[PDB]
Amino acid sequence: LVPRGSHMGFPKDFLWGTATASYQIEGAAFEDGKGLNIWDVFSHQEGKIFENHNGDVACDHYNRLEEDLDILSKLGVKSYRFSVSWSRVLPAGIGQVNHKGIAFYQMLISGLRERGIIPCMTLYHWDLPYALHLKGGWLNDDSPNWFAEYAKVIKTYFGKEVSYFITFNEPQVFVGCGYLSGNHAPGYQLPKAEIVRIAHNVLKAHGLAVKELRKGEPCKIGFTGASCPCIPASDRKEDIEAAYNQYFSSNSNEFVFTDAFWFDPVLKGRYPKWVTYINNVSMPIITKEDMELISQPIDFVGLNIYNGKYVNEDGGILQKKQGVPRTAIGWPITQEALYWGPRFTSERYHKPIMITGNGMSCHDCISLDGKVHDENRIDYMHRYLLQLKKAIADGVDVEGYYAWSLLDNFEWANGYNDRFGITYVDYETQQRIIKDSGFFYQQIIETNGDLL
Amino acid sequence: LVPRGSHMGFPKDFLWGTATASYQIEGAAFEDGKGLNIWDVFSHQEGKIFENHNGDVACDHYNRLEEDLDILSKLGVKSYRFSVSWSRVLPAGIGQVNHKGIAFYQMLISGLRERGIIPCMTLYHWDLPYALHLKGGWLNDDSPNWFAEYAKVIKTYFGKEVSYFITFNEPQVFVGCGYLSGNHAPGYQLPKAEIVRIAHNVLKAHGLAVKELRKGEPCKIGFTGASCPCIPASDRKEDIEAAYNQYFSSNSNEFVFTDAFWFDPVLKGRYPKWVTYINNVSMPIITKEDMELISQPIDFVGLNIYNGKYVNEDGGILQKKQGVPRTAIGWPITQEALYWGPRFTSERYHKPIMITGNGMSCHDCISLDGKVHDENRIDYMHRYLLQLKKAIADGVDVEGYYAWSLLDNFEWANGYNDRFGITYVDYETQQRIIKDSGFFYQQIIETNGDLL
Amino acid sequence: GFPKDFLWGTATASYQIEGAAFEDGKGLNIWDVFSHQEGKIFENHNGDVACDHYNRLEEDLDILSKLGVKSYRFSVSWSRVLPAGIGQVNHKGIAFYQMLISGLRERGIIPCMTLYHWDLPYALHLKGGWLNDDSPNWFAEYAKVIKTYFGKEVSYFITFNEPQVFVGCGYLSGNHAPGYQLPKAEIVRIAHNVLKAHGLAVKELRKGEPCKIGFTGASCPCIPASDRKEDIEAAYNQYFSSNSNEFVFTDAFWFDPVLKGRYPKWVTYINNVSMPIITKEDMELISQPIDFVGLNIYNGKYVNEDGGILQKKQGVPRTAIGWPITQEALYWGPRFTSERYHKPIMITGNGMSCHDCISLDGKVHDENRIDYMHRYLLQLKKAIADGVDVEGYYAWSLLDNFEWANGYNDRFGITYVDYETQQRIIKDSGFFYQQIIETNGDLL
Amino acid sequence: GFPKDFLWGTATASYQIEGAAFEDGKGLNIWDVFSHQEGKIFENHNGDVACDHYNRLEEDLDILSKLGVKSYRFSVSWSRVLPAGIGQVNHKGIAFYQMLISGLRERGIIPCMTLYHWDLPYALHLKGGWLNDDSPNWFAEYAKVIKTYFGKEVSYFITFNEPQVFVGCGYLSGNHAPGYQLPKAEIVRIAHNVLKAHGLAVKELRKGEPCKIGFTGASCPCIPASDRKEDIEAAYNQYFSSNSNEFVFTDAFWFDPVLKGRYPKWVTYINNVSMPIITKEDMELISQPIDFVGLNIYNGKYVNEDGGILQKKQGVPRTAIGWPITQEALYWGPRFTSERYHKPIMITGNGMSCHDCISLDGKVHDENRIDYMHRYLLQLKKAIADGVDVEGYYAWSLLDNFEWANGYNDRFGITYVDYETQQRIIKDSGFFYQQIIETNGDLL
Repeated sequence: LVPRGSHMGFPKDFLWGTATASYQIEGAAFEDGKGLNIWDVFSHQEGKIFENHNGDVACDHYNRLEEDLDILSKLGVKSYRFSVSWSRVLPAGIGQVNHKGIAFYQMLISGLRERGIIPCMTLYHWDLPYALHLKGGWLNDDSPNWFAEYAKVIKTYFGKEVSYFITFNEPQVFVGCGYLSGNHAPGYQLPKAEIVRIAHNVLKAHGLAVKELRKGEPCKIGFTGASCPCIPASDRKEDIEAAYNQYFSSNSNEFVFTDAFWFDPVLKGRYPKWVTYINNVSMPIITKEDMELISQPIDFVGLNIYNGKYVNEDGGILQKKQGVPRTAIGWPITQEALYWGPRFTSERYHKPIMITGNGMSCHDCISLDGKVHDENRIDYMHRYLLQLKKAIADGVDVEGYYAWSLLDNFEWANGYNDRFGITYVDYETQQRIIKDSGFFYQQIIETNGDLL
Repeated sequence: LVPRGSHMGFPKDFLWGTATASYQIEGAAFEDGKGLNIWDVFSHQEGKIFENHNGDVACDHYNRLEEDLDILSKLGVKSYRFSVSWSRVLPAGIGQVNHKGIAFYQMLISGLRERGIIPCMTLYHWDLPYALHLKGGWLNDDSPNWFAEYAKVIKTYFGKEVSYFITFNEPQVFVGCGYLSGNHAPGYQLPKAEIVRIAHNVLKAHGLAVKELRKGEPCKIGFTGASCPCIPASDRKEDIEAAYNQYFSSNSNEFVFTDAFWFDPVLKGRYPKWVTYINNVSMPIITKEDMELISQPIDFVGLNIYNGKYVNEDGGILQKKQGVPRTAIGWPITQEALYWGPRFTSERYHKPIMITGNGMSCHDCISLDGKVHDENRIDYMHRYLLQLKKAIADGVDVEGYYAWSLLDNFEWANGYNDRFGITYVDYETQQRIIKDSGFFYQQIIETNGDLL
Repeated sequence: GFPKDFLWGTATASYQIEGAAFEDGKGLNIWDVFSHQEGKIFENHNGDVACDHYNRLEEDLDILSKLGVKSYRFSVSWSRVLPAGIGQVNHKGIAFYQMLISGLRERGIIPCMTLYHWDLPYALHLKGGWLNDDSPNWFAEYAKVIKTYFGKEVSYFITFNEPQVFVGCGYLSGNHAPGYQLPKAEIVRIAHNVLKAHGLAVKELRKGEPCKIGFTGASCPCIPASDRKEDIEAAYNQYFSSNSNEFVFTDAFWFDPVLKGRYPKWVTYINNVSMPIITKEDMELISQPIDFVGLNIYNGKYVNEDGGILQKKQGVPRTAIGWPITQEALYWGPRFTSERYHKPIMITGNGMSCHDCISLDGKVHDENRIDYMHRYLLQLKKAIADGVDVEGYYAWSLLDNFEWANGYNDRFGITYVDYETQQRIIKDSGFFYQQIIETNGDLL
Repeated sequence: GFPKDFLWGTATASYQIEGAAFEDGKGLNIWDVFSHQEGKIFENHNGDVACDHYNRLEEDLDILSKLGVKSYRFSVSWSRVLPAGIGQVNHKGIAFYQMLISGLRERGIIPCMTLYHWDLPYALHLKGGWLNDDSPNWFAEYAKVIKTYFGKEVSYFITFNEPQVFVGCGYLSGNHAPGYQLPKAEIVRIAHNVLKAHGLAVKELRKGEPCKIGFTGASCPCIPASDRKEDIEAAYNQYFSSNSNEFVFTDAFWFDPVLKGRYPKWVTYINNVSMPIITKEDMELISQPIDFVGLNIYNGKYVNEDGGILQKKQGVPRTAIGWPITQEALYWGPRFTSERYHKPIMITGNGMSCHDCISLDGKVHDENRIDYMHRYLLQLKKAIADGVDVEGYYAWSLLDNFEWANGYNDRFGITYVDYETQQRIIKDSGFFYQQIIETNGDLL
């Protein structure tokens, strides 16, 4: 990369944001003609979620939109990343539009526009309509067409006021956890060939959705990966190369959670070489035309980075340091992940990057003073943003940063046991309390990160 | 029941048969334009089958048809129960017929007719076309229509020469093991509501297939259950009633492996009462019109019985006797199952019964004399047939008995480790050796079971 | 408020902090061997070095003095003082504890000595450990060594720490050393040998200098959902309940023998093959007079008359080890234990696992631990106001340390340890606690 | 053919047939306790009654006489003769074995006495069992009782049956009593104590009357791909291989100590915490001269030209317990064992689990067991023809019995037992075997 140098810091137009997802915050799961999604059904199965928690109510954001918009305004957030519930706007996944569903997102988007906040809309954040799951979901040859139909509804209803779209959030997780490990909806443990089939249908769906989102108003379109960057052993050229090679490695026995398996198709129009040689029973047939469809021009690469892994001089994984700083969900704190992830992604693809999710699970409580003190989240955010600022100085084009999350919410198979918010939610009363990290972040945004 | 008396013995036109299934014997899994089925894909998944056995070749019956037809003729079998590979005749499950697939079954059926052997054709013996699995399989609202299309192909191509059809073999097993326990293809562990959805689609599929099979030539149509009869503690009226009540019991926590859950819809046009009250997330909508479709008139009830369970005077399950006679697959030998299962099924439904499968897994070997001696299978068959003969004397209308199986074959998740044949197969050479039980059965058929 | 002579303390255990596992003639213990078995500990962590407290005694004594702690609860490594568990005393082992106790006395800090905090000598494990009929005699021999060498300068002893955990996790669930899953009869045999060992150790500790002797339970108090008499009764009954399918982790299974000289009723009706024979003489031995009941309380569970044990609240405040924060546990545990047994209570362990780290300012900020301690101590203060005799409170722990099967992944300290350098950094909670002790909790 | 003095036998074990588990002063053993733990045995079967052979001795002796068996291999219940494992002899226990041995002598049947067939006295288990440094001395005390009471009339002794199984299944996999999953160092400690126990027992059995002493391995012979010298060498090398990750179920790990006075080289270079110290003096003790090597062989494995284990053939002939039928195992196991150790071989156990039952004719037809026995004995006869010194063959088992964790679900007998009535029905295989013995196997 060509360095920028450390004097400028974050660019003038930098998108300081916070992020949520529909199922994690909305509730109103069975209201106003909304159709079932796979998380409604999965979360109601005994033993799938921590303490059989579910998203039936979550943060009740469907009913408490105005309060949450006021928090976004109070904290001076420039951009709000949210997902649309596919099943709320298309209860059967295709066909009849639910105008009460559309009306909710119209009220949200109007509220953002009134407050001068830039919407960043994720189309797919894991809540596949249940009607489409019954038709085989992502195993079905027609699943890309279902997604294209949804993307056309999105562009039709929201294309006037929304100029930032992300097709998919973390295919690594919804495919790997949903269909390989089985710990996420719909909870399957499928053979390798079926994981590649699902991946290929998701990637074709992405291509068709990009084509739908290009019809009409100009917009910026991205694709968000879950990334666990390899942090080199030193600044030696050879140690950096070994980390880069490990970061972008994949093979038939370890691919679904990798970066290159998903981003090489999207950005380079090719799978890793090993995909061409797999003969497993029922492998999908991957065509030149498929790869042209998948690799539609997009405007930014989304990275959701929480931590990375330290690698030795040869790219082998080092064991975690004894007593390494960690988070309430168990993950280690590895500040250099928000340097190396963006740097390596920039070097491989030469595309602008948005950090579409970064944050920390903390054991947050309301203290005797009635406040929510989260100094560990402040330290995490401070350390990670210093590393991102260094990546910008070293020539990475970073266009935005979205704190995961605006609200404490439903953390998937961990239920409500993990709190990622800069806003505390008391689920008994639905009270929002802005945490110390919210006010810390407000100050970062006001100063454009100049004082980090 | 109203008795017949013991003098007739087996009826003069009794169908003395043997049974197989397509995936268990055919092989040629990837030949002659045959489409994949779910067992091709499941059996190739690491750890799903004993020693990673699969049906790729099985008994190579696709190539060795003439030899197997000659064994049927040599043993004087009156009827041959076999299944058609849906994926062999319709590689995508619907649309284009594969004429090489049809040609195989035409050669089989011509061979049977030449030898004076009555074909008994199972449409579905668990090998769902993989193309339909990718569309959600039995979760898809359209799965009954897919099956109807297949049944129409069957009637169109085979209706002139085949007059005995069975729509489904053992829905208890392919739904319970395939989608609840996950030990059979496709290997899922689904919620209760999805098991009911699948069951309802299988039952509607049955109804549409009966309508297709009625178009054109007259025929006899059946539906085959897996049954584990409750054997009463004594001949006391109250002990018999308790066994009957347990045998036909079901509830929302234990239904998929039961008799009444499947046969009450097929024969009485109603589900067990408990199904009316279930509100679980995503329950299918069960209509009056659905139940009329499911309960199309059929000609016989198929029972596959290997053993039963002894119940106390109150219908509670008794613990197995210490050192109870058992089989090579681990199941107990309970001769009275082939009395009580037919008797109770006759009392509930008043329909003719065919024993569509009865037999024993034995640790068979080629002895030093080059023969296969299976006295334990002879004793099993002799004991069970005496009990069936007593059921006929006591007024059960039994129209046939099919020995499971003609050949040692692929026993599903147990691979080739369980040998049920009256014919031994050496898988190294594909040599067939008729076992002592084959000659024992030949003599039973010649004497119409008069000397049992 | 808190009594004038209230024992404000902090607590540790030998295996969790000492290190020096294989030197100065120390014998192996079951945790040395268990922690080296693949997959038994988080990331195969072990106590070989731990906080290296064996070698950093002076630094850690200075932290105790800096924070103004009135009492220090520690355990003696049985395998350090008796390498084979019985027979030859290791005088280098004795010398370490003599240096610690001299250091405490120099600083005006009251020693509180736990004899058994789970580090069974490996030599005794090879002889069947607590299954062996002679295991109470092994423990009595150890208690006699303790009284002989430390009886002059130590006046507070606890025989056993949390038999619920070392028996239940060690021999029923198998997640703690030695990692067994034994039948019910063997769990009762082990429990009965531990309880007889306790009785024999009390008799040894009574020989010579007068002292206060206790026995420490792991307790998860039942918190009545309200102050209604009915809810209180229901909570008390649940708290002291046990049955043959769920007893080893309960209060009454262990404390009824120690304090009342009887087992719960249900023990009478177990006839399983190999059940120990429990005699009148055994129960007299177990129920030696003791001076205080030790409670280690981290949290409780909410109970009502109508609901029984209530489901945990969605998003309940919790700790880094996953446990919920239930402030009223440090009211009701002491109160109900006081009402049942009429003995003084010592809180021998209370604290919180936090995801602590060194912030960019070089400090360790643990506001969640301060809030936890503030809330729990207000509840203990209310118990004292309502007439419960509480003699002391020991913060678990002085140091971040080896948290058993969780290895170093759980930090309970009021002092942070950087394991790379062994640097100690007193956390905000340490200074918070210093201020509580200086004011005797008057400003809570 | 077979030598004129060839020991044609059948074999049983105390816990598998005796019953009378809790009477005539018999002490508990580890199988009495393990079998009563929920879920350890198929359908919670146990040996409390088994074949009731303790009470039906005369009937079973008459079956041995009817079938013309030359030798009867049985085990002594350690807990029946020494209820606490050491100390007071139980003379009612001794009296049972004296009645058995007198019965055999009256019928001209040669006793072959197994001292240890897995029923460790429970009292010794409570003292750590084979982990205890003194476990070799406990076994020596038992062996001295055996020689004292039975040395006049018994001239064939086997110290241990299948250490591979009672150590590997008992303490590594945990599927057999006492049901543990111990670290590698503890498995080696147990193995070393068993081997020292063997050495001390041989010394006790040599005091007084002359006798033949053996040690019985569980063996799964490697069958070469062909009679090519290189294929044979590859099979031999695989058969006698072992390493730290796969040793407890091997031949060389146990037999190299007993016969060569060496462990495999890898053993002495393990430095795991708590490894036993293995001395020159220990290896001299373990490697006392013995008279025969006992092999219990049910099947083997086929190896390729390079000694790699081939996958089982699809549809391989197998038994009711799931094991394959591999006739050449009873050629190559004896041949390779003979070549490595230059000792006479006794096949102390060979037989087949079959799904036997009483047919409508009231008989028990077991043609698969006849074919198994005929095939395996032809291979043993070929080993003898090729110069292997084989002194005897013992059919496992005289009776259908308690097959350990499989309970009564596996029938290995040449005699069927109806457990409802305890009726014995000699199977077709019993009459087949009678004819083999009458003709000394000349007509196989």
